[PDB]
Amino acid sequence: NDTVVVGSINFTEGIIVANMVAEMIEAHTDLKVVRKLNLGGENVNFEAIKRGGANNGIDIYVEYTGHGLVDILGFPEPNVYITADKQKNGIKANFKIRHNMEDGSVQLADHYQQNTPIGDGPVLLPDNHYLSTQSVLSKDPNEKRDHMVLLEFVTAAGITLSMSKGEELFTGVVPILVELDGGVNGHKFSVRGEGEGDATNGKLTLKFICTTGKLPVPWPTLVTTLVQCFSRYPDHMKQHDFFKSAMPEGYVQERTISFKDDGTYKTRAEVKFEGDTLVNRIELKGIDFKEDGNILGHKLEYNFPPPSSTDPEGAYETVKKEYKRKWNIVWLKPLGFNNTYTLTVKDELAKQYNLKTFSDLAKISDKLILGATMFFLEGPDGYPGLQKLYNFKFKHTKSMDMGIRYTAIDNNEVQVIDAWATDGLLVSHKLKILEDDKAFFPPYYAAPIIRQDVLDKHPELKDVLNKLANQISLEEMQKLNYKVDGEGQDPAKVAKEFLKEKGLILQV
Repeated sequence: NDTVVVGSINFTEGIIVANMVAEMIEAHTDLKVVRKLNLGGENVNFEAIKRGGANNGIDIYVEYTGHGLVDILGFPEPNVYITADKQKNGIKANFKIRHNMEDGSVQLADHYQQNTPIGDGPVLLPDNHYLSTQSVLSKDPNEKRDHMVLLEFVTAAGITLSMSKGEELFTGVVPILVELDGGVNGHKFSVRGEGEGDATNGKLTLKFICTTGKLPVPWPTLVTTLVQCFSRYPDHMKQHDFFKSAMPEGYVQERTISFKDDGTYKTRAEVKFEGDTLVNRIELKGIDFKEDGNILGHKLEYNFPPPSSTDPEGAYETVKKEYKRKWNIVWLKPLGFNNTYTLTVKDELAKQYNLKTFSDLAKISDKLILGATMFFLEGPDGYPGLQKLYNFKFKHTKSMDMGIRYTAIDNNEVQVIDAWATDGLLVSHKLKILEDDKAFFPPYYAAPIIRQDVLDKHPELKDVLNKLANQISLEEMQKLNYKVDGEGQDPAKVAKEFLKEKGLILQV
C-alpha cells in the first residue's frame, strides 16, 4: 500500500487526464494516488517530476510530445528558411536555434542572416526554400585545448519535384579552413577550424580549436557562425543554390544572433575559395551579455538537437529516448489524441470555400478576419512564424481573450480563431479544425510519463498506464473537455465515468 504522486496543472484537460491516470492506478494496483495540483510555468510539471514525490514533487504526469520536443529539448534543429534578397543580389535567412541546458531550460538564439556575393558574376537567386542541418558535437580525448569536433549533414528541401560553375568546385571533397576572431563583452578570442566538406552528400567534418586559451562562450553558440556552400541541393533544386553559384569569389555572410534575455552576436564572414580550400573568415562581436548568464556562464549543454523526424513516430521516440537519458523519465504509450494548436473556422464557411487545410485558408485570408488569443498572436512560436510560413494575409487580426473570440466568430465579427485541438467549445460552436499541412505547430500527443525509479519500486505501473494507450481520441477528449467547460461537471467524475464506460476500470 505505497503512495505515488500524480501531478496536474489547473487546466480542464490536464485535470481530466491526471484524474484518469489516478483512477487507473488505483483501480489496477494496491497503490494510493496523491493528486498534486501544480500552478505556474509551462514546465511546472516537468520540474515537479524531476524533483519527485519524495521532495514535494510528482512521480507521474501526462506530458505532450511537442511540448517536450520544443520547449524542453529544443528539437528539431531548425529548417533554415532562405529567401532571395534582390536588392543585395543575395539571400536572407531567419531561424531559431534552441540551445539545451541541463535542467531542461532552452536558450533561444534568433538568427538573422544576410548573404551577398563577393564577386560581380551572376549568381542563382533562389525561390523560397529551406536547408535542413543535423549537427553532432563531439570531443577529441587527445586534444588538450578547448575544442569542438563538428559533424554536420545539410540537405536542401522545400521545393516539390544544369549547374553553376561554382557547384563544379564542389563535385569532390573540399578542404575547409575556418578562422574566427571574436569579442564577447570585451573578451577576445580566436578559433581555428580545419576539416572537409562534401556537398554531394552534404557532409561536414571539422575540428575547431580556441587558439587563445579558454573559450569565453560555449562551443554550440558558435556552431552556426563557424559554410552553407556545402549544403546538398537535390537535382531538382540546384537552380536555388546561391552559395555554390557565388564561388569561387565567394560571399559575405552577416548575422545577428539574439540570445533571448541575453546579449547578441554580430558576425561578418567572408566565405571564399583560396586555392583549393573553402575558407570562412569571421569577425564576431558579442555585446550586452550577462557575465553570469547562460552564455558567459557556460550553462549550455555541449550538444546540438538530435536529428529530425524521418519516421512520423520518431518524434515520440525522440522524446522517450532523450527523457530517459537526461532525467530518467519514462514516456509511456500515447493516450491517442493530438492536442495541437490550430486555426478553426465555422464549418459552414469551410464547406462554402472547400476549406480543410491552413493553406486553403491562406489562399482566402485577405477576405477573412482573424480573432485570436494573445498567447497565439504574441507567442514566440505563434502567429508570427505561422504567418511567415503560410503568408497569411488576414483582412484584420484582432486580439480577443476572455471568451471574446468565440462570440465574435459566432456573430461573424471574426471568421478564424485559434484554439487547442481539444477545446471543448469547438463542436458546440460548430467549428471545424483545419490541418497544419506545413506542420508549423508541433504534434502534441499526450502520454503519461513516470520517473524511472518510481517504476523500479512499482514495475506494475507501466502496464496499468499503458492500458490507456490509444483509448482517448481527439473527439473523446473534446467531448470530455466540453463536459467540463460547457457543462459544469466535475473533472474527476467525468474522468471516472469515461474510464468506466470504456471498461478501463473494474468498478461496479
